[PDB]
Amino acid sequence: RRDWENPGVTQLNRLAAHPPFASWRNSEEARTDRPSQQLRSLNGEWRFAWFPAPEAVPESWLECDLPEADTVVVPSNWQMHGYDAPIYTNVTYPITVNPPFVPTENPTGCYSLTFNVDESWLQEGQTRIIFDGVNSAFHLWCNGRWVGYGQDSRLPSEFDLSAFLRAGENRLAVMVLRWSDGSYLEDQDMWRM
Amino acid sequence: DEANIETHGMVPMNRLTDDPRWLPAMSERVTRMVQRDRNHPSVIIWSLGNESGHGANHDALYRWIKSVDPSRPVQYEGGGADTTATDIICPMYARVDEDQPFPAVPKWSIKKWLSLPGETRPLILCEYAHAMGNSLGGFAKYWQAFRQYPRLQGGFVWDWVDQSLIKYDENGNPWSAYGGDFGDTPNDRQFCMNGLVFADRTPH
Amino acid sequence: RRDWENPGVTQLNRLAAHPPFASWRNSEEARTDRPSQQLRSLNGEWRFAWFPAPEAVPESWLECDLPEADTVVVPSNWQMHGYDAPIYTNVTYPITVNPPFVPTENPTGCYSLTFNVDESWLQEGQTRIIFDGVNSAFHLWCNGRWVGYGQDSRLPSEFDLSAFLRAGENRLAVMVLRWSDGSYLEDQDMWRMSGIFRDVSLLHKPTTQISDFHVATRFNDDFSRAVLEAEVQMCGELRDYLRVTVSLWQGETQVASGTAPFGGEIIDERGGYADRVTLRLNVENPKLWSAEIPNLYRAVVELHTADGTLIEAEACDVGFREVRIENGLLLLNGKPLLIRGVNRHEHHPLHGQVMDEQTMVQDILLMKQNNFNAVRCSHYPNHPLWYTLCDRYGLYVVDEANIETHGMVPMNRLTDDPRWLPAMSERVTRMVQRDRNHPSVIIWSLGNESGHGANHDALYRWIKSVDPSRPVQYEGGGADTTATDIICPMYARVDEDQPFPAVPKWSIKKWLSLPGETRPLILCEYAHAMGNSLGGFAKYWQAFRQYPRLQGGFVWDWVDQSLIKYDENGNPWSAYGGDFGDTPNDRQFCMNGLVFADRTPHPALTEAKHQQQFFQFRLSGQTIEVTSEYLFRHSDNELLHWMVALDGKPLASGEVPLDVAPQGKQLIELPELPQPESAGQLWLTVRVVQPNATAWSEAGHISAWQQWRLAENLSVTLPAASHAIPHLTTSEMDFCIELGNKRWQFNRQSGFLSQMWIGDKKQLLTPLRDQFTRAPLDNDIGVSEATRIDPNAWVERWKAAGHYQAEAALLQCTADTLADAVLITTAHAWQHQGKTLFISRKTYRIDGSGQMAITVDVEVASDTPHPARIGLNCQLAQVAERVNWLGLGPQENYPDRLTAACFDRWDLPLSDMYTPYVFPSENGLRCGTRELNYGPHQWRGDFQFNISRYSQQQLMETSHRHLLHAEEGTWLNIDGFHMGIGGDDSWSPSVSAEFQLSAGRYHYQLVWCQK
Ligand SMILES: CC(C)S[C@@H]1O[C@H](CO)[C@H](O)[C@H](O)[C@H]1O
Ligand SMILES: CC(C)S[C@@H]1O[C@H](CO)[C@H](O)[C@H](O)[C@H]1O
Ligand SMILES: [Mg+2]
Ligand SMILES: [Mg+2]
Ligand SMILES: [Mg+2]
Ligand SMILES: [Mg+2]
Ligand SMILES: [Mg+2]
Ligand code: NA
Ligand code: NA
Ligand code: NA
Ligand code: NA
Ligand code: NA
Ligand code: NA
Repeated sequence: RRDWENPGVTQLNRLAAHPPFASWRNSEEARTDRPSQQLRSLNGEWRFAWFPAPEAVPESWLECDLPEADTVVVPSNWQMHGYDAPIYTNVTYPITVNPPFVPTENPTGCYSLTFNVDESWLQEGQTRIIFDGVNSAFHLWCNGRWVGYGQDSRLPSEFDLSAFLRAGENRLAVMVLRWSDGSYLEDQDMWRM
Repeated sequence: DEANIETHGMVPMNRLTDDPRWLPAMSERVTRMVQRDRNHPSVIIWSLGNESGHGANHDALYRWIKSVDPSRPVQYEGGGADTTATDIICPMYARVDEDQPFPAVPKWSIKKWLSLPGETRPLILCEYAHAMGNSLGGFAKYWQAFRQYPRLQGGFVWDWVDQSLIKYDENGNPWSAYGGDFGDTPNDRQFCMNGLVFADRTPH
Repeated sequence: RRDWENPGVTQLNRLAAHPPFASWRNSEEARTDRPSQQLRSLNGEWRFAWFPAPEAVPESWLECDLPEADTVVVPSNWQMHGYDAPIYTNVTYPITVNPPFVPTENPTGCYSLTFNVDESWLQEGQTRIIFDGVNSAFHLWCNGRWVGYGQDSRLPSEFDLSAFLRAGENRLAVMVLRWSDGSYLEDQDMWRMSGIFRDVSLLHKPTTQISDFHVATRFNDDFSRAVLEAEVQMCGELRDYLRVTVSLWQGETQVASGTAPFGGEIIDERGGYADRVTLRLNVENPKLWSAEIPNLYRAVVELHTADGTLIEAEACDVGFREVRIENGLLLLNGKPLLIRGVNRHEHHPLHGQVMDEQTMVQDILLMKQNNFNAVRCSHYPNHPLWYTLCDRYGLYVVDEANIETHGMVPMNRLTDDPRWLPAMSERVTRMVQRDRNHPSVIIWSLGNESGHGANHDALYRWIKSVDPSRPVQYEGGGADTTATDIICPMYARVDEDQPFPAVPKWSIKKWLSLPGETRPLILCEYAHAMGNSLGGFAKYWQAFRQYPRLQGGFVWDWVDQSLIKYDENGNPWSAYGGDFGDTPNDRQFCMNGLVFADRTPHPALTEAKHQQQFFQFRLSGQTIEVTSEYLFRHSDNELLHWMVALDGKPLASGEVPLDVAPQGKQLIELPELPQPESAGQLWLTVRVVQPNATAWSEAGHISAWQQWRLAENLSVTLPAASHAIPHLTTSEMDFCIELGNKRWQFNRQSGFLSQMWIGDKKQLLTPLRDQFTRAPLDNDIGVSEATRIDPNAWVERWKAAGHYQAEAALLQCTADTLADAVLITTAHAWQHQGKTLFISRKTYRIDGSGQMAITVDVEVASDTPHPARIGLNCQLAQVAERVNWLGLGPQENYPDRLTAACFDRWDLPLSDMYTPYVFPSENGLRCGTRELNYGPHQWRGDFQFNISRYSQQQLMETSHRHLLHAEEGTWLNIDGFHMGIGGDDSWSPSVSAEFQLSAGRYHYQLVWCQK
């Protein structure tokens, strides 16, 4: 569906937006703004591999860590890890202007993470994942299964993972496209990363 | 708080913002921001984005915000800084006393802008005193005007910090890099460095 | 992908919307609107197969026809072909409410077509296919490859097939889903059908082409000068030799022209549109457009080369007119409109929702002939030809987006949700992009019954911004929200407030002056014409006339949405909700029109025509004053015909030319009028006649009328001899009166006139008894059901009080002989389980002339609901051919719906005294009658009556007219008083107090005699 070449599609299966949440199960904790046992950070060491275009991504990646990937810190901009160059352009777009299309050579970041989920999170309620910022568009899979897609590099994209996760170890796969139709609305004078 | 919408490189600038096919994509960039940030007391004004001309999509979104969150004014500079899509005249780089009468989108002296026939809004520059390198010449002129004219309510200097990036010489020595320094081409060179502080936050 | 369960996806690969194109390659054809070889119709015989769900469609269908498919005509709605049933639901959604999902059992219509394409269409340029209307969603494939998808059942979906076609034979495959996420935006009160219901066409455009054009007209203050501005956009490769020429013609003369290369003015820091250009043409003394005189010009848009070679031409009809709201009033060309509108759905009893030119023209002509000047597109953009017709015949139009979410809880659940903004936005923007150059369209509407949500505010502003020439209206959320330029309530009453929480319906008079309010008020819906209705219609017109800011409304609605069904012999019958096995359904609520489905009028149409008259009159002695309500035309196709008659006997008559300027007055002096040398009331009747034919009427068309009572000469003279005295015979069981031929028999056990004879001939089939009820109208029933009773409905109040089950108990029955007559006196009480409801006291006096005078005095308990009527009824033994009466007519008329009827002597066939409303009820009443004639019988007095072969009992026991059967003899209902019928709405009591029989004591008298 090449969803990243269609301004009619800015997301798939994304949950509604809302103010910052933490689902405290203790009122005092919410009152004092302490950490919540229900809001976990997945930031830290993830696996990452760079590709020149979405078409170059191997299907095996969906189910298996790519041995060539590297372990990197997330969050991060892949240009700052040296995978490709960041671009400094002010007004002129960094890609040919031909909405809603983007170059066929579109740098693609394949991120993945193996992590654990407590059984208590699955026995009751809903578990969702939240991406505070992904530039500029991405598809998300969980345990080899496709979950959804999102655009707008500067607002959080949330997906319900309740039906995709298992107690114990799980593996997320995130395919991030450098350029998308969202890039046409992201022409700010700053480094393009 | 400003929506993630900037289409500066279009010709003309409002080519997408005036096209209803892009209204949906624009809309989510504004609505989802309001839905995430509306409870923060620090946010006093919403902005529809930047440098995307003035298109009908901006008017509709201006109205959507006014209707859902009446507690904060809405501003937007595109299309000449005083369009129907803004509660505040919010020019970028309009001078104190000197008019810059560009066609369609003039930048009048801020003192004169306030009093154009029929105008009554407050004026706050969304960007002024471009702090690129050895700059800020005439900064006091703005302040003096802001103090004297009630409706000149200030502005947002451009900008806080140089966007330079660290590079390492052959011998591992870090240095400050700018456009083109990564083989990026075309590039706009040192225009990414416009701040009041260097990237490491040491002051200029 | 299940795109049909995702409001974020409303289409795939669909082309941008634009005004009607034809890609002419000859300027003249463009100018004269001739057909274009570049625009072909694919309408006709297609292959179709029905499936219960998209998952059941075989892959095979993509490449080859299904042996099981049938061959059917397109356009069509599959329910009209019998594949599945159409559903009649008003508010509640026809599918479970669970957005954005729809049922997994989702009727899918697989349509296919094998057609030829000339290689010349493929060798260059672009070939697109155009689906004007597919309900509700669909996927398209061509020669087996997938092309795209589209939603919004009421706007065209276009796709470029350039790369999919081959020279020679090609095959299209269209998978149409009955239900989709767009259905949540399509909850209009009408049959729920589906299919490819509007035209399908193929359009060839060059590669370098006119992709859009917008025409505007601005004027000077007195409209003596104008400027036509045409913005034109192209697609294709720009070249410096490219040019655009816009020429404007008045008939065959070119009045103006402009040519320029592409490149618009600077818009912003980045420059301007290199791919657009705006031509400006001055026009002095333009012929202005209005519904009164729909002057049109022709704008031709040519794309060509500097050296003069034509690339392609597009064009449109242009109506020079300005619409604006100023100082609280809606102005057209500077003058305040008075909207005589009607809401009109696209409906055909045989074809469902497919529209055809003939039906459209029929509708427009009837409208115009009945004094309507406006139509509201309830509640979706219409078939494109509609607008063409309105532009040329002259009707003001409200174009309305296809968005209705009535069934939601609360109603704005989706409209206030930003997730639905995209979907809603296209239903609005694409309509504007399509219809913006039609002069008939004067107001845009955001949709209907979808509460008021932030999405509406955003869209309101969008239109305001893109097309400042037309006000925007929207009724949802209380009719005067921030999303409407016009206070446009539905069913707000004239004087009575309905203070519902959050969305009150104030009296329209009161609404205008609420603190801070300043907008004009035009009802988007009023005078719900369901069944025997429009009672109180005149109350609206008087108010519209008196208050400048009350600028009219759109009656609900034009035509009944009944559908044709056939009995065992093949005779067709009118069907309503539930008739196709659809359930749940809203029964007869789909029939609310001024006209039946086949365009035969209901009697209420005439009440509208009269109230909507364009000439008003006053009478002072011999002077008639005519006032014109036209804003722009002089009465140059009008003369006034006047006639004076005494008790229907024509005394004198004449004609006078009318020469009244718009908004002017003319005084007409009537001659001396040789007063009647006899008793009776003289009546003056005037009619405005159009001597000359028009595009919408025949020579002789009557456009307005009015009557007045002139001198009355009461009769004093009494004479004529006591020839014979009647004889009275008394038995224990009866009182018997005889005079010559005639005999009258009163039963002493029941106290009623039980039989009457002429000669040896019996005359009654059922005795003459008092009657206080009527077979309930739709307004009397409202939304009450056996299953869910509405105790507030009139019918319910009546039933509860025992009105229909009341038993007459005899209190008194005496016979007295007078000097020249026999006097019978009776008294009955009607009671219900102990309570006395009514008491009827009468006297019957039979004199030597054989005349029976009946006096009746009735008491109605103050505490029982006011009765439907106070009259007598019987079943006459005989059936005669004509009915002749001196009174109001000739059509059916009720107390609150009689202004259009005229007092005169009328004579019609019996059949005519019965109005065949599809859901039967009391009908055919005629009021203010002084003499009625049927057979040898004659009744004189001052009453109301109805006469037919159907008993009230039967009308009330029968749900469909086709099931009625003539009874023996003739049922005559003769009323001294009859309650109003109401109609302000059909879901709550709407009969105004002054029309309820609440006086407590009532008197009437009749004289029955033979002929
Ligand atoms: C270079 C001008 C023509 S556009 C100018 O460039 C600046 C460069 O720092 C900033 O980005 C301003 O916002 C932009 O208007
Ligand atoms: C019956 C009311 C609660 S809703 C009422 O139904 C009518 C039935 O013809 C029309 O559809 C009106 O537009 C609607 O307001
Ligand atoms: Mg996209
Ligand atoms: Mg910029
Ligand atoms: Mg959809
Ligand atoms: Mg409705
Ligand atoms: Mg024709
Ligand atoms: Na100030
Ligand atoms: Na900069
Ligand atoms: Na009025
Ligand atoms: Na209805
Ligand atoms: Na005349
Ligand atoms: Na009935």
